Amino acid sequence: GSSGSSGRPKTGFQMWLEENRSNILSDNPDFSDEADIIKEGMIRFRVLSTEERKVWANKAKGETASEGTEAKKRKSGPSSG
Repeated sequence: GSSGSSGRPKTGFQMWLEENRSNILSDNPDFSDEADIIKEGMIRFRVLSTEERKVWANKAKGETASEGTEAKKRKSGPSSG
């Protein structure tokens, strides 16, 4: 029994959770394991603003973000082209 991810992309929760995790601890230092941090991140991520949700979900995607990707000669790479 092993759980994890194989070269899989990121989701809105992965971006926010990793961007809020630090904020979750600052308030509750008791959290010493990600398992406890996730259970909480979902509580705040599920109540996020109708915009924050769709947004964070679009950020993890990769496109329409601050940093973009460039492919010479419409070639293939680490980014779905």
